[PDB]
Amino acid sequence: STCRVCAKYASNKRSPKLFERSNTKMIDNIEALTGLRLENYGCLPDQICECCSMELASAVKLRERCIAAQRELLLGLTEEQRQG
Amino acid sequence: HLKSTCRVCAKYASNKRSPKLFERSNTKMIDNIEALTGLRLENYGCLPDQICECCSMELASAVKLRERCIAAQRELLLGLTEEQRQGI
Ligand SMILES: [Zn+2]
Ligand SMILES: [Zn+2]
Repeated sequence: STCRVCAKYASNKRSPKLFERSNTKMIDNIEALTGLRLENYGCLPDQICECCSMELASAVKLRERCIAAQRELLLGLTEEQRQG
Repeated sequence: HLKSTCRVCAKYASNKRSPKLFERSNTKMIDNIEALTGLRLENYGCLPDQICECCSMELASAVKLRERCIAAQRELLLGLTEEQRQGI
């Protein structure tokens, strides 16, 4: 019934389970975004809501696009322009 | 192309609707980009110096989620009784 990521209502049905040894992707993406390793505790929620899943997928895509774009722009340059 | 390129996605950017990253009004965006990616982007004459509209929107949305997630972990910990909390 509660989302571990935004602490609001979920569904306990259409809310994916964060810790299900296969969406370790989600926990990885959360740590990459926030610098927090979320741990499975009995007294905390174990679910992510659909809205949080979607925004997380979007933020990861932008992060990867941004890193790859800095390498692509670097290659577009002449060897001289390459500095710092 | 430099004038019409997004520094964040390397694709076309509308000059007039692309905020200039390295100006005082936008220093928060360089920090948001570093929080998201781990990269501190730098102002060089030979690299684009604007963020396109599409990148600005997705970046704003990524920041909101980042902050909500950090604050949600605090709020769940306070939502516990002291005996529950002794766990973390
Ligand atoms: Zn949520
Ligand atoms: Zn862009």
